[PDB]
Amino acid sequence: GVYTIAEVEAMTGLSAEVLRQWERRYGFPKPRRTPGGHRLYSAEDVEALKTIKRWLEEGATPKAAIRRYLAQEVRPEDLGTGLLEALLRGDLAGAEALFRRGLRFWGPEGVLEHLLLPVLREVGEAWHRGEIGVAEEHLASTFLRARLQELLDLAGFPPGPPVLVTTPPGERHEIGAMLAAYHLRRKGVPALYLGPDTPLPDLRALARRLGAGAVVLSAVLSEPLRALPDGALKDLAPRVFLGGQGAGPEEARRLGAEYMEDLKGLAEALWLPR
Ligand code: B12
Ligand SMILES: [Cl-]
Ligand SMILES: [Cl-]
Repeated sequence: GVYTIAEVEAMTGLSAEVLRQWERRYGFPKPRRTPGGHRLYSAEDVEALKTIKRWLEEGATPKAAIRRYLAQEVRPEDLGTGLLEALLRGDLAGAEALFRRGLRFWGPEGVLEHLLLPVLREVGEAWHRGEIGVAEEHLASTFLRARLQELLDLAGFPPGPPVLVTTPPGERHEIGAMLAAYHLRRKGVPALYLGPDTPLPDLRALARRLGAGAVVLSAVLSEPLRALPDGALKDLAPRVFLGGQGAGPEEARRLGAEYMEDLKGLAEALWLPR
């Protein structure tokens, strides 16, 4: 069930003014609205506000108290599990807080390996078991993809012609592409992550537009590659690389791309001027 703002004020001791200020300033709580525009708070929120009210009475300040409810109590080893639960619940303010706390323990590489990728993989494993719908999966993936972009920037951006990283059309698995994008930046290659499922005409256009010297594709499934016409990856970039479990030398040769098994060889090839 849910409650009106007048009811929450009586149950918590917090004024309506303060409740609205917190929502505007710290993103919590985040009630839905009636047709009239009136706020409706969940029971979980009310119990959360009672907790926060108690901490304030014990000497805490509003922002820190709210931060403590969203993230700050969770121990480092459980940041991964904590972030996953927040995303499937639709709590993005909580998820952002957990992500921030993660950056307090780890550098960019650490957050990638211990938060983002394990959670994104857990989201997928959950969907495959049918425990979540597509809307939940989309909401979580979009969150994690945006954070990944932020991690890439934290790793620094090398000069030189950019390298576009994505997945073949129809390929929704992007953890390999994400991993490649970061590895390239760490190894000094100006990689730009585009996200998955980039149509070939749009990709060819963007490469010409940005003056990219290379394009990297990650294939987990072998089927989206079999669907592509012969030499469909020929005229995308000066050099076009293909990798992942769903790719091999033969299929790469018939698509007009160069096969790479590991990321180490990929970076070493991108260092070349050709
Ligand atoms: C997460 C996930 C998803 C997520 C994707 C999340 C995301 N945004 O990426 C979601 C939920 C969207 C998903 C959907 C589907 N999935 Co899925 N998914 C998985 C899961 C759990 C993990 C996949 C993964 O992340 N692999 C990790 C890969 C990407 O990276 P890595 O191995 O660590 O990569 C290494 C190397 O390969 C290298 N590498 C990788 N890329 C590159 C690139 C280059 C250039 C180089 C050099 C190297 C390189 O880098 C790493 C070095 O260590 C697997 C099951 C499993 N446990 O494997 C199923 C799985 C991969 N999916 C599968 C399928 C079939 C699908 C669907 C297409 C169909 C379906 N319903 O089952 C749907 C698509 C729905 C749609 N049309 O929208 C099947 C694949 C079967 C097959 N034919 O091989 C699996 C195996 C599940 C199963 N049925 O058993 N999936
Ligand atoms: Cl209201
Ligand atoms: Cl502050």
